[PDB]
Amino acid sequence: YHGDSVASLGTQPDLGSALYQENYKQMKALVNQLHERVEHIKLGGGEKARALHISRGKLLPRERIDNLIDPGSPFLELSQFAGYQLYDNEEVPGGGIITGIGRVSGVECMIIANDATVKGGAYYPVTVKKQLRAQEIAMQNRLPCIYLVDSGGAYLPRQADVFPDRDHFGRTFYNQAIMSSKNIAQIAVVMGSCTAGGAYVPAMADENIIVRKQGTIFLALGGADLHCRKSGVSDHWALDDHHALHLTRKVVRNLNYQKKLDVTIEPSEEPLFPADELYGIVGANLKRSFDVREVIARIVDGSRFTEFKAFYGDTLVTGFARIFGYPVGIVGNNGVLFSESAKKGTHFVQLCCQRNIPLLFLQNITGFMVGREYEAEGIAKDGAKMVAAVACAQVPKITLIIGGSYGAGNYGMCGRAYSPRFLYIWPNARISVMGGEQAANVLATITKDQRAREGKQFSSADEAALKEPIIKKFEEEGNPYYSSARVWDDGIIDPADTRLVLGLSFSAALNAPIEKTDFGIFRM
Amino acid sequence: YHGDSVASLGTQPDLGSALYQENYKQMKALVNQLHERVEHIKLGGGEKARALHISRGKLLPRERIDNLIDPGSPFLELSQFAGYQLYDNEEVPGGGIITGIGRVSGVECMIIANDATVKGGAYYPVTVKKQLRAQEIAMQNRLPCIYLVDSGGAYLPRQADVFPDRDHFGRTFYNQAIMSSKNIAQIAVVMGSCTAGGAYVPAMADENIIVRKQGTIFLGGADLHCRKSGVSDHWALDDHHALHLTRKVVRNLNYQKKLDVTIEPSEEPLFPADELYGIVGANLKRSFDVREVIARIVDGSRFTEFKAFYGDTLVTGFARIFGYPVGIVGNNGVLFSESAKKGTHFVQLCCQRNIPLLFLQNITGFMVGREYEAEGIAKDGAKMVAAVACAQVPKITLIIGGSYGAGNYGMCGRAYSPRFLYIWPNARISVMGGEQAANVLATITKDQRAREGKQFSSADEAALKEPIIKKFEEEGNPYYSSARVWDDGIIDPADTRLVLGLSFSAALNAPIEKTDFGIFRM
Amino acid sequence: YHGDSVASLGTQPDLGSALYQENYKQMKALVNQLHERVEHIKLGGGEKARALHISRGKLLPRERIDNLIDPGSPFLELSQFAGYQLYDNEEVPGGGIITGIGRVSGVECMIIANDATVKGGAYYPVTVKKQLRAQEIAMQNRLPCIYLVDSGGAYLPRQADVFPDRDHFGRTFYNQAIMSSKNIAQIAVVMGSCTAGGAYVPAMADENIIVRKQGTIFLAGPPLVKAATGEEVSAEDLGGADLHCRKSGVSDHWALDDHHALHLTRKVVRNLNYQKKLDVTIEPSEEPLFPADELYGIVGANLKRSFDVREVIARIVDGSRFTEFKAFYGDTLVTGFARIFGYPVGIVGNNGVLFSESAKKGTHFVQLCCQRNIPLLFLQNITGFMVGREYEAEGIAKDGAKMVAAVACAQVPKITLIIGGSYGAGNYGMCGRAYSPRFLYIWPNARISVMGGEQAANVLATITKDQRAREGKQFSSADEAALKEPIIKKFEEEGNPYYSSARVWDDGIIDPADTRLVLGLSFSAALNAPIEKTDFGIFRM
Ligand SMILES: CC(C)=CC(=O)SCCNC(=O)CCNC(=O)[C@H](O)C(C)(C)COP(=O)(O)OP(=O)(O)OC[C@@H]1O[C@H](n2cnc3c(N)ncnc32)[C@@H](O)[C@@H]1OP(=O)(O)O
Ligand SMILES: CC(C)=CC(=O)SCCNC(=O)CCNC(=O)[C@H](O)C(C)(C)COP(=O)(O)OP(=O)(O)OC[C@@H]1O[C@H](n2cnc3c(N)ncnc32)[C@@H](O)[C@@H]1OP(=O)(O)O
Ligand SMILES: CC(C)=CC(=O)SCCNC(=O)CCNC(=O)[C@H](O)C(C)(C)COP(=O)(O)OP(=O)(O)OC[C@@H]1O[C@H](n2cnc3c(N)ncnc32)[C@@H](O)[C@@H]1OP(=O)(O)O
Repeated sequence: YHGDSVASLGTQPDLGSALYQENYKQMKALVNQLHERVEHIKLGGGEKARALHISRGKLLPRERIDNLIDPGSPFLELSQFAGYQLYDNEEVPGGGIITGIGRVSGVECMIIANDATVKGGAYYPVTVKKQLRAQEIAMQNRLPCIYLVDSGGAYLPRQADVFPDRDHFGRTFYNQAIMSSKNIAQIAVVMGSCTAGGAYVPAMADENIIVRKQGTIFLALGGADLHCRKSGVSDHWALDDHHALHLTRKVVRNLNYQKKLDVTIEPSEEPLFPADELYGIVGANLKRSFDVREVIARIVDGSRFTEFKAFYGDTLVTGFARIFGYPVGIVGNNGVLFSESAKKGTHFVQLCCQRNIPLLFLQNITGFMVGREYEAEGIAKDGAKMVAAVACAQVPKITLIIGGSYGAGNYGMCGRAYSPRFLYIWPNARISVMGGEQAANVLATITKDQRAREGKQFSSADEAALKEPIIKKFEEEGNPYYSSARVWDDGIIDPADTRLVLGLSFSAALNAPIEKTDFGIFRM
Repeated sequence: YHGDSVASLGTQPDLGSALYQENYKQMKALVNQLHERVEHIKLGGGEKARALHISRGKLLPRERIDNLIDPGSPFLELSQFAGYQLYDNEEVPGGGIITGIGRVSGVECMIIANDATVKGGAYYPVTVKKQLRAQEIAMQNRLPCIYLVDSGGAYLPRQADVFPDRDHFGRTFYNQAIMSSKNIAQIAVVMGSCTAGGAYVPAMADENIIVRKQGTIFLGGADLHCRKSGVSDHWALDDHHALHLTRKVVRNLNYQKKLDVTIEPSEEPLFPADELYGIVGANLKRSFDVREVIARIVDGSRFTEFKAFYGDTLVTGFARIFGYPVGIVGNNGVLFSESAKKGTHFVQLCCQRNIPLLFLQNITGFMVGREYEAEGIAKDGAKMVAAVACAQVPKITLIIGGSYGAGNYGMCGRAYSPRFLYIWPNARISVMGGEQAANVLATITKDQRAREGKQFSSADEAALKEPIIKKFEEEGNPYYSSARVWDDGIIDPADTRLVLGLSFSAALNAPIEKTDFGIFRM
Repeated sequence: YHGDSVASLGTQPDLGSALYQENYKQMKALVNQLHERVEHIKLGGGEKARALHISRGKLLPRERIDNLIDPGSPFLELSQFAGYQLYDNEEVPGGGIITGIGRVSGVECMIIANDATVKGGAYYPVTVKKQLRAQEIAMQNRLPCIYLVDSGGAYLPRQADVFPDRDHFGRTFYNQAIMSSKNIAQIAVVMGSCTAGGAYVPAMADENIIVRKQGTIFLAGPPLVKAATGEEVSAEDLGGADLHCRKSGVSDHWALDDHHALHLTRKVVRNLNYQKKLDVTIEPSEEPLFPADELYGIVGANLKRSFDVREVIARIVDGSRFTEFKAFYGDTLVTGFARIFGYPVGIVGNNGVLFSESAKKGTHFVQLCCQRNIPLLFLQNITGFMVGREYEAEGIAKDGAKMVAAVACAQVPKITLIIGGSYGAGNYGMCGRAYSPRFLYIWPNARISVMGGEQAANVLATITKDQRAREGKQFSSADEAALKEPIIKKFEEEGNPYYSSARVWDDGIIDPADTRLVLGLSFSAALNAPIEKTDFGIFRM
């Protein structure tokens, strides 16, 4: 009997309240800023570079992606802000590469396309990191990889940050070989002149498509006709960009792959409240606190939520819901973490792992302005319990940072270091080891005590002098754009699109089967 | 019948030749420089810090490691040069942490000890990278991990490089939890005051040992944690008692090492190792036969070459080190299609027979050949790159000379996850040689300017070349690569045999899995 | 480096103290009583029955077992006191059957022999339970089973307690078939006339050995055949060694007499092609540093007094070496690592009332032992509630369960020894009989029940008084006293170790001086089977 009636979460906010108006105004300003910056990034490398690229008879990378994917299918771009102000004087729109997940011939695939307009397609360190992240996502979710290779190889300056280390350029070929060995299809489309680094990519790909004249593969001489007829590196011969994309679609169709789901499914229903109210509900000030249940009610199917252990450790919210017919276990933050909250989270994570249910984390860690210590030693014994449970979980984990994320709370709530399938942040998020004010006080006290043992007086004025720069540095570093410029936290997302982004991410992540979970020693 | 006689590799070098004398002099100078720098690094954080540390009654980290391991057992320290001149004005001897592999109660274990004298044990980014590398080594080789925790947490400045990212501090706890779940024992000895980051380490460890007064886990103390909070698992009076308890705990692990590969009696090489100084020298332009190096590091100087006359620029064959079968793949010149194919065949054979692989890299500069139709090499170089990546046997890479371009990837570079990687003091690593890079930059700028209609000055090409050559030389230095956690540590060539034996003995703990290969272009 | 020195547990007790003398006297009296009762049980069914059995040319069952096993090898008999005063007027020495573990041709095997002198080998309910327990032990430890079949079938009276139910006689054949399917060898030696129930045993066995004249296998005896169909036939003609060997083909070997049958059984066991391999590491065995007989004085016979379990541990472990785990947290529970005869073991003992900290510490230790694949040994001495009426036991419930689950889900070999009281949920927590330990033993001074007699008496009086008060019936103060005296007596009689041993619970009683030897034999037997991985349920936390 699936007809039983069930109470629904969420409540209607007070639109007339001044707090709602102010929060809505701040969030709208942030979202407009994000949209305009994304537009400028989408503009590309530059006018002259784009003109030359079009004159050569090639298609712009975004046009290539648009023609490659199925008509009208949504595209989930990743890390649009990579390289945003990362380097002092060089502009690298989008990191020089484009990555995302789209549907090709009815199959979800990961697409990696080089933007030839940005430094002739040379690989900056951020470009390598972005490509490695995309490859890791594809390997974890068992998604076929499609490469639109048009690059000039590694950026000769800054070679030390791109060539030598483990997570440097060679890891690309390593991942390609491993994923090929694991039956994850690799398809390389040589849409332009490659280089020594670029040349290896088509060689390791299972199937190659090279354009007649623009495509040129040389290890350091290289052409479509030569590679197709004598060297044999090329697998398909394409007249131009459109023909290459058509051939790629055909090749993807001939993959003989069928997606099968392990989790149960139910008909999808929209949430009972508009998503745009999240602007007023959340606002842009981290000092104020908002109930995460509103956010949950505005992003779940039918606003139906089954809370688990509601009255025990109420600072943490856990329960079961469904997004687009997908069961999910939601773990959100409603305040400071305590021992009871950690135990409740561990219990919920164990339940979800046992039942093979995907997990969703909503992080809003709180500053220590309210509580200086609160005998945090008790928290250590139990915080670890969660950190381990989260790490050992094998179900798909998606983390969304809707507010502050500081200290060990970031690790506890499935931080970037614990390998979530996807990680997103809202435009108002802040991430750092601790808040700037708290950090400033710690540095002043340590220096004063050490100086006192040394016998050097520590000036009271000096403590104030140290505090002002530290607060500014922490604010600049914690910015969402600072974190997105580095490949951490994938990309920033408009709160109004949270439901769609989560649905797409879970649909992509459900491709891989769910394995059994093995836990370590649970310190009692 | 194992009595059959077999020819032995190697030949006696000409000591009287001036080239041998010059090479020996250069290598001796390099080794002396390395030894003195290692001594200074071993000195520690500083005199005042060491005096304060001894005052508080604690033991110095090297003394802790010496007392922990079995008496007289060798210790294989890793990445001794981490943080060497990495930061502009701050000195971080050894990266602030000590990692290595030693035998505790007859069991090989990975030991990670914080040096409290360096910035009070605060974690620099290089410290986090070094600890992560040690944890990865232990996980790959299934070695128990022992932590001598004495740290002040993450360095508050430079927090962005230590806290947030995947390979940042949280990966430590992630690896700890995973290795605990995989039955790899975790033991934490709280030998001093920890912090927020330090506190989590003992919590996630299977067994904890905390000193009575120096140990403080946060408010936090040995008595409190042992009696009321229950975080501590053992109570130790002082450092010596804690080390004794750690030895007992390791003894109670119920673990027995079993080998899959066959073993034979060990025999010493037929030639002295110190002749490698004269044979190799310090000049990368000159070429030396890798067969000499092989003959001076294998048991009895016995080598069975495979495909000797096909692709002679690459040397492959079978030998034994300390009774351990090994497949040696060395460089004798520029890589060609035949060399790539031969290497792929040998790697397939070794993977099929479950034999550990050893790579000796000496990639050559392009001064001799500008292009040589390198397009042919691309089709076949990738076949070797894949074969190397897909291999599941233990792989150890040693860089005895230059390592440039895709040759680094082909010969099991750092990006392809070898179990261990070492470099000799005369090695050079970079994307390409400085001279070659200088020419490429000048040509690209001139051609782009010509299309633009801007004349590119001939003097400008010379102006660009001199700085590029200097930058490439400084970046390629072995100490530059060792300061970053790449290439573990530098090793004296005279100790290559011992280092390889220890590394293979450690790596043989884990069982050898089956190898699955991907699509092959051929 | 295994040469490192290690502190040793245990201390020298004060022999001159009067408490030691009194405890020693009480324990010596108990042990002497146990020894004399065991001697009387070993005497057998009776003089006339033994005389008839010998006159028929057969060997007594104990002689059969002695000749079967390897010369000089120790024999670990199980449940010697089964059926001791179980039935009102019928005496069933040893339950009518003999079970134990011994070495045959260098292989540890489980031996089940029927005592024909007791009721002509008829199966009492206790006999069926004992045989089922032996079969379960053999299946768990993967030990070959040897049956010396000489029985008259199910006891016709009391048939309802032997035939119908799941744990009744048919479970014997079920276990035989399952163990045969799992490559655990089954060998049946028909040493005497069987019956309908007895006949099926040789049929299901992989190999049969039947004596020439004494052995007779008939699916229905002559009297049974006459009752069922009115047919007259001699016992030998209906079922005999020659007939079964030559025409019916049920018999696999033909034996002239008992000695020949035992020799053939030894040969058959030799041709099993089995080699024992150990998974756990081994070390040279060393004797404990203190005499075992001091346990008499240390423990005594009074459960009210408390003794340190560390003494018992120090007197039964190799070299008296013990590595305590979490010594100062939850000190009422003792946990640590030691070695018995070179075998690693995790010891979990009781030193007082169980608390939340003790339960958490036990759960942690059990998880560690399961992860490292180390056998577990439980020493139970649960305490009465005279000291603490409630102590907010609600806190204990939240954490006691965690231990109960951890213990249940463990897959390592578990051996439980009850050295004192075992009451309430503490019995379940410390690997009670319901949680399937490989072996369970009790000392002669142990007491087991749901709660102590005094505590139970108070509970019954209060419940009746409150219910009567709501009813409006006055509950007499004298009535409360009247209810208390019988309850205390019933609890004392039921809790007796002999009461529990008469039923097949707790296997057998063991002299404390032989605890080390018994544990060594039990662990050596249990190490035959490989150690599987352990999967845990939800750890409520
Ligand atoms: C993997 C391993 C193991 C090793 C290797 O991979 S070693 C790879 C060596 N690379 C090459 O061998 C490619 C050399 N390029 C060329 O042959 C072409 O240039 C193309 C193919 C790039 C097409 O580009 P193009 O020629 O059509 O146009 P262009 O405007 O000239 O393109 C931008 C201009 O390139 C300059 N530029 C700066 N850095 C680089 C760089 N690293 N690579 C290429 N170009 C770069 C840029 O600064 C200037 O513009 P700017 O900055 O002055 O405005
Ligand atoms: C994981 C997550 C998620 C979060 C975290 O982990 S947030 C961790 C916050 N850290 C603390 O809360 C520890 C604060 N220390 C202390 O409480 C003590 O100091 C000890 C414990 C360190 C012992 O050291 P000590 O007190 O015995 O000696 P001292 O000489 O004072 O030791 C050197 C002096 O420490 C200065 N110093 C600089 N940077 C740091 C730093 N990051 N931590 C500590 N000290 C630092 C150094 O500059 C000066 O010496 P110098 O450079 O001036 O010569
Ligand atoms: C499995 C399923 C599904 C079904 C079945 O199994 S249905 C099995 C039906 N059983 C028989 O068909 C065997 C009938 N016995 C006989 O044919 C023989 O007796 C032998 C073979 C038992 C040898 O014994 P024996 O003949 O050499 O000596 P005896 O002294 O006579 O032996 C003791 C005397 O047996 C009396 N006695 C009481 N109860 C029984 C009992 N249940 N079975 C046998 N005897 C019993 C005892 O009371 C008296 O002695 P007591 O108590 O008076 O002192």
